[PDB]
Amino acid sequence: VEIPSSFDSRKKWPRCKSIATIRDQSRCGSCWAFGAVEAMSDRSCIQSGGKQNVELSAVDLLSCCESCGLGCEGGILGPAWDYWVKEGIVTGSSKENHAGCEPYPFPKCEHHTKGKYPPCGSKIYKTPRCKQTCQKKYKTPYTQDKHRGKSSYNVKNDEKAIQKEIMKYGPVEAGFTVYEDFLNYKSGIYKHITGETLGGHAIRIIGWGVENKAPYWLIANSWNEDWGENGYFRIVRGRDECSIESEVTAGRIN
Ligand SMILES: *[C@H](CS(=O)(=O)NOCc1ccccc1)[C@H](CCc1ccccc1)NC(=O)[C@H](Cc1ccccc1)NC(=O)N1CCN(C)CC1
Repeated sequence: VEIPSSFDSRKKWPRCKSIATIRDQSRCGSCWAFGAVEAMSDRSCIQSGGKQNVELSAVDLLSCCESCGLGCEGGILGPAWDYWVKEGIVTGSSKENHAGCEPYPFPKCEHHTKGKYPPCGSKIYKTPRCKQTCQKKYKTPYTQDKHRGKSSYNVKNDEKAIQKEIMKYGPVEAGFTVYEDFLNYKSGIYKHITGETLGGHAIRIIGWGVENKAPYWLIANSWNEDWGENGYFRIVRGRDECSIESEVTAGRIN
């Protein structure tokens, strides 16, 4: 199939509201779990033809996966997708929406940026306990509410492979290196110019494009809609910028 110069998963599958959803990790290094459950929500809607249109629970994955790392202190992308395949993940919304089996326990906050929510600040919440019980008003049994993948995999470190993967099966999760200057992103096509290495971040790549011939990936962040470009950012595409093409992970429901 031919690779178009631009592609946006929202435009290909507008019936799948999750693709346009911007989540908030709050004061927790749960990015690894957010990029996973977000892409899994998108893919479940895409690949099921809408029979599974759910918002999967970040807290179920964050709190219960034992092979996924350190919870709010950082996690591992491959095992997150394997957990979805082997154990499954229940439904759950933001704290503010208080919907689904296991809604997120932590409130929206601003991630080194201006807006109406309280600043996230420096403190990191303790990883929630693995409870495996739905909220009181949610009447579907926890075990019955589990949504499972069929397979998971790493995507090849190759721009065209990543493009084809997205177009065919939907958004992917990806890891990239956070340098200091990323925390001051407001708009544009990000690349590392200044600042030392801080750590890594895990996000959802939903498409790609070009601006004045400069290629980029279109990424949904998990720092709420006030951050960046309405919750999204763009980053240089095709030069493994901040290792953005090096840790791409996804999976399928069928
Ligand atoms: C999610 C990133 S974030 O919380 O939104 N913060 O943005 C990056 C940042 C900024 C300042 C300092 C450090 C990082 C989390 C943050 C985890 C964390 C780091 C430092 C202090 C508290 C919490 N990042 C991860 O979960 C990353 C994901 C990733 C994997 C591979 C390649 C790129 C990204 N993974 C980790 O941080 N892990 C991996 C597993 N080990 C066992 C723990 C650390």
